[PDB]
Amino acid sequence: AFELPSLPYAIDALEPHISKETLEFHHGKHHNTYVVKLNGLIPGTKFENKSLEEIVCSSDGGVFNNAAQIWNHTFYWNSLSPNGGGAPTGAVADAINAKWGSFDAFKEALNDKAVNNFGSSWTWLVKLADGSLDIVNTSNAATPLTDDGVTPILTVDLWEHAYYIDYRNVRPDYLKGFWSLVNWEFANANFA
Amino acid sequence: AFELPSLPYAIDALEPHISKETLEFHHGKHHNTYVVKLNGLIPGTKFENKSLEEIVCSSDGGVFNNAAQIWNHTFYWNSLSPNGGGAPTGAVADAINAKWGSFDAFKEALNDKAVNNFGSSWTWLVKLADGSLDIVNTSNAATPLTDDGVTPILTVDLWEHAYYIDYRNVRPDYLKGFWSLVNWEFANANFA
Ligand SMILES: OC[C@H]1O[C@H](O[C@H]2O[C@H](CO)[C@@H](O)[C@H](O)[C@H]2O)[C@H](O)[C@@H](O)[C@@H]1O
Ligand SMILES: OC[C@H]1O[C@H](O[C@H]2O[C@H](CO)[C@@H](O)[C@H](O)[C@H]2O)[C@H](O)[C@@H](O)[C@@H]1O
Ligand SMILES: [Fe+3]
Ligand SMILES: [Fe+3]
Repeated sequence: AFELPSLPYAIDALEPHISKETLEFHHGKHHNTYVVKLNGLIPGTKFENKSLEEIVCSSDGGVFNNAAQIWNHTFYWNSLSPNGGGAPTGAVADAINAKWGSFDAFKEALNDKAVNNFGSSWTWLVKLADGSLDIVNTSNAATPLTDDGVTPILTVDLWEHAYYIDYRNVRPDYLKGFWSLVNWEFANANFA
Repeated sequence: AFELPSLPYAIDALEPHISKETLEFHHGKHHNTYVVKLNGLIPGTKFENKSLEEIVCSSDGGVFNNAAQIWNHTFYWNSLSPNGGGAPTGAVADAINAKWGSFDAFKEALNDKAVNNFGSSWTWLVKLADGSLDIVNTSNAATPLTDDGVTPILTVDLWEHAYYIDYRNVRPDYLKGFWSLVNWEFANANFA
C-alpha cells in the first residue's frame, strides 16, 4: 500500500511562515488521510499494483481525488524549504525573467492567480512544452501532472486548511509566507 | 449597494457549537468581503439595478461567485439558532419521516452527504417540485436557488473556514454542532 512520505524537514523548520501546528494537521492528518483513503479504495481493483502517478493519470472519482491529493501534497512539501525564500536562482530565475520580464512581475502575477483562485484549489508554476514557464490554477484535486507536455515546477496549496490556523482569511499573508519559503532548488531540479 | 445583513443573534449565541471567533471571522470578515466584492463589480454592468436573487439567477463567473456566496451565507446564518437543535417539528418533521422513514435515517443520510462533499461546498436540505424533501450538495458558490421547482430549506456551509478554528479537520464534529443548532422554525417557514 501507499505510505505517507516523511516531511522533508523538522515540523517547526518552516516557522514563522508556516506553523508547527499547521504542519501537524496538514501533513500529519490531512495528507495521511488521503493516503489511508486511497489504500482503502484500491484493494482488489485495477489500481491494485500501480504507482501513484499511474493512478492519478488514470482515475476519476474517489480514487483520483485521493491519489492526486497525495501527489499534489508531496509536491507541495517539496516546494517549501527552511532554506528557500528570496530571489530565484539558476535556470528558473532566468526563465522567469524570459516570461514575465522580472521576478517582481512574476511574483505579482502568481499572487493574483492565487488570491483569486476561487475555493479549495491549487496554483502552480509550470514549464510548458515550448520550454516556457507559466502559472495555472487547478481546483480541488486537479493537478497539471495529467496535462500532456506540462511539467509541474512548484505549487501553492490554497485549500483553507493550508493557512487558516496561521492567517485566517488573509491569503496575501499566507502568500508572503510562501515567498519566504519557496524551494528554488526543487524548482530548478524539476525545470531541468 | 448590497449590505452585510446583521447576525440573527449575539456572536456567542451558538457557543459551544460554533464559537464567537468563527462567527467574527465567518460573518464579520468572509461574508462582509463577498458583499464588498459584488458591490465593486455591479456598477456599469446589466446588474446595477437587480435584486440579489435576481443577480444570482442571471450571473456568471465573478459576479455569480460573489452574489451567490452572499445569498448562501445569509441563508446559512438563518439555518442556525441558539434555540434550535434536537428533533424536527411540525411540517418539516413529518416530511422528513415521509421521505427517509425516520429522523435518524435522514440525519445519517445528510451527514454522509456533508462529510463526503469534496472541497469547498454546501450540503442542502431542499424541497423538491413534487413536494418531497431531498439532500443535495453544491460546490464552491453553486446554490439550489438557481434550480427551478427546487425550494431551499436549510444549508450547512462546508468550506473549511466554517469550522477549522473550532474543529480542525473533523467535519463530523462540526456536524455534531450543526445538529445542536439546526433552526427548525426557519426550515418550516421555507417549507410552508
Ligand atoms: O470520493 C467520493 C466522491 O467524492 C466526490 O463527490 C463528492 O463531492 C462532490 C463535490 O466535490 C459532491 O458534489 C458529491 O455530492 C460528493 O459525493 C467525487 O466527485 C465522486 O466521484 C466521488 O465518488
Ligand atoms: O472572480 C474571479 C474569477 O473567479 C473564478 O475563477 C477563479 O477561480 C477559479 C477556481 O474556482 C480558478 O480556476 C480561476 O483561475 C480563477 O480565476 C471564476 O470562475 C471566474 O469566472 C472569475 O473571473
Ligand atoms: Fe492541503
Ligand atoms: Fe462560508
